[PDB]
Amino acid sequence: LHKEPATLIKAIDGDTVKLMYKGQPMTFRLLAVDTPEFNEKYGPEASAFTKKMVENAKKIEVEFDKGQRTDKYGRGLAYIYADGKMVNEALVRQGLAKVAYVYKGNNTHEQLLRKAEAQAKKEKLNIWS
Ligand SMILES: Cc1cn([C@H]2C[C@H](OP(=O)(O)O)[C@@H](COP(=O)(O)O)O2)c(=O)[nH]c1=O
Ligand SMILES: [Ca+2]
Repeated sequence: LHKEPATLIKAIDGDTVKLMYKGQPMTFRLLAVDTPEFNEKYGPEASAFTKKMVENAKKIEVEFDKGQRTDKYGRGLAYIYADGKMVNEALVRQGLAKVAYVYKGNNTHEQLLRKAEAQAKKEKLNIWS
């Protein structure tokens, strides 16, 4: 996989963010995770966590996996990095997302993410509390 440049346009919620990629506005959905909706428990905390990570970053990057790059809603599917730290992984590690929606061929970082979920669950963090 390859990291590509993007700039933040706007935080949306725990697992979606609007970025400019190749010069075009796009909503990205984070691969292989699921945050609670804003209206649900830990939804507000997940939203705030992602927002802080992407707004504070000097460099946002997008990393597509080997499979589909857009979902059926037109959202980009990627792993998102803030100053070199993967947002997807950071959310899982903090118990603010679950590993989820792991489709064959967009699953490169599955086992990294599952390792983070295990440590979050061992710590009883947030969703796992
Ligand atoms: C993360 C991800 C979601 N999706 C689709 C599956 C779900 O379809 P449904 O809308 O039919 O449930 C939806 C879950 O995203 P959200 O958790 O943002 O709602 O997006 C993909 O198709 N590929 C993906 O990689
Ligand atoms: Ca969600």
